[PDB]
Amino acid sequence: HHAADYVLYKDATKPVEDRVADLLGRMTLAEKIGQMTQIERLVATPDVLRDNFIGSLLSGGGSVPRKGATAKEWQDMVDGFQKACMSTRLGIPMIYGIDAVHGQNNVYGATIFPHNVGLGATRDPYLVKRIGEATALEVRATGIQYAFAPCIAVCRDPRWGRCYESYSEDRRIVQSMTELIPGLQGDVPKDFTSGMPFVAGKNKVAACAKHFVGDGGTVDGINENNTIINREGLMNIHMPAYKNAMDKGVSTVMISYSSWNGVKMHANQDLVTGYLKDTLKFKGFVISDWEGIDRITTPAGSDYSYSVKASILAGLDMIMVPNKYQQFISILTGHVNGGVIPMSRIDDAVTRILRVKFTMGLFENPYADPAMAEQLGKQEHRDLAREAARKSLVLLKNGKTSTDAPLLPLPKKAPKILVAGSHADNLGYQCGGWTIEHQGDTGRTTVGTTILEAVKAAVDPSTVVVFAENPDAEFVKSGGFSYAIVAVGEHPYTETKGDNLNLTIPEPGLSTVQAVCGGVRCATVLISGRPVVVQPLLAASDALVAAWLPGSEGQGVTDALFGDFGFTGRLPRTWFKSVDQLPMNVGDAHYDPLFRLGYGLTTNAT
Ligand SMILES: CO[C@@H]1O[C@H](CS[C@@H]2O[C@H](CO)[C@@H](O)[C@H](O)[C@H]2O)[C@@H](O)[C@H](O)[C@H]1O
Repeated sequence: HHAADYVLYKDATKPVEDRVADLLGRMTLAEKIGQMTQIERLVATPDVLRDNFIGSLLSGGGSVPRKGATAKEWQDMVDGFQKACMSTRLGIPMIYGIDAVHGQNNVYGATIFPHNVGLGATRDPYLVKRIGEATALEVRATGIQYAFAPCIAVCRDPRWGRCYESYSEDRRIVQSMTELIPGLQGDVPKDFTSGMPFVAGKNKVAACAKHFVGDGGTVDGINENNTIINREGLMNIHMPAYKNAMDKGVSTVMISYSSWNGVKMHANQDLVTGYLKDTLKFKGFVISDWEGIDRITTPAGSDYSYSVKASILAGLDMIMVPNKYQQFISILTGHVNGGVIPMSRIDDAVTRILRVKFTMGLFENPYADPAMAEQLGKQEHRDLAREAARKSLVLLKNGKTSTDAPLLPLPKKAPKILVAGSHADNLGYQCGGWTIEHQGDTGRTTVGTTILEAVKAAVDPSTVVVFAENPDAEFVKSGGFSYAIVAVGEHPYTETKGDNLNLTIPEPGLSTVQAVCGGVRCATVLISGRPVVVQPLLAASDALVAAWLPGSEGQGVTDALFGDFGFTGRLPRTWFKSVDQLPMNVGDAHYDPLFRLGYGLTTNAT
């Protein structure tokens, strides 16, 4: 268009499909396969990115330039990688992805929002939208353009170690919370075609609905195992939120490690190509999970040639290798060179990858915006997270008998109060998994406000606040306490080790609640990623609050304990009486819950 060295794909005024086709028709097989390859930052260097025409990088959980890195360190890392990609012959910018699943959670100082189960308790899709918006800003603060979220798993058994990543056992709640998508990506246009990818621009990020499909239905909630259920239950429980995601223009879809009636999702042509692509008309890109194609075989990794063939023929577009890029590229090249994988399949994968990159404006803004750095941890975002944490809490008990004075809301003025328990002053525990590290961690791992700090920030200046993590019964009886706040619950976990058959919280937890509550009236704040065995905690407590994993802003808990707002959260999951009942979901066979889905007591603001 009017310039002698004009190249259509580099013209920002041209339609996405014309730019995609113009670039595709120029590309070598190596350039195409390179687009289909995502690698860890851990194995990336400028030479590797350029020489192998790499399409994408990620940080997996915990993969950071260093502990404590600033927003600008992250931007410089990403820009460094981008500079190498932009130096290739075609200058195709890479997309950098990360798990920003409750805020930009690998990053020191990022606001940490409640995990999804808690957000399910809010029944507030617009709140979740706003969390998508703020999350996109904090992701862009670190120069990253792609978030592996939302997890739209419908967790059907809380024994799953990722159940906290599911908004609900009820697909309708999960469906409603796909509002995260236009938060992260921006609202789609008036006349948008369902299935088309969308990202508004450099202040938004590409999203990822994950993990397709039936990841929350696995047998015994075993991570990555088999989901046994007929087409009718897959389609009526596990699938419908994918269609909501298509309707809101989700840019990518990550495949599950799990199998459906014994067929690995990473090899399932019928569901990946026949259904997602050809029926839902998904036109963005399909990405593997981490070594997901390796896991097609048993043992994993034992026929990588097969893994590459099966996956790429099933319809996956981009492979999260994430380490052995040379072997992946080599193998896929050999398959294409020997006619095992046709060029039409490569061309489809590359079309989709490029369609997402061009749509989102990556060719126009490949580099980080330094003015966005200050969005990290922004106080407006913390206020939003604090609102979310507050709305997530479900009050399960407020008085031992129907005749007692309600314990909550507590008075902010009292001569002396006790805050106690393993979880009262532990930021990492109140954040849970996928915070700083993959598995979360213990202690002051980022910037936030623990429940103890929140108490001290809320009470009258005459109120003496005593902290003891695990006091004995005598300490409490002698203390002259008006009341106690005791917080206990689960330790941080994920998939690999959150898979638990007993669901009873670690000691000391119960023993501390018993010592505290046997001495003074007590409000027990239970921190968990899921329902856990709760009868003994309930029997000891005057009041008991399921706080889930509320994130960095512990003042959302005290906002409700001290009556600045009323409790409004409702269970988004069934609370079982015994683990022997499981699986047990609302609508079931012999449904006998301790608390049904939807239960929650309320209070009025004081
Ligand atoms: C050592 O195992 C660790 O696994 C985690 C989770 S596996 C997989 O990771 C994807 C990319 O981070 C997620 O989007 C997806 O939800 C998960 O199933 C991984 O992050 C670590 O890199 C890996 O070390």
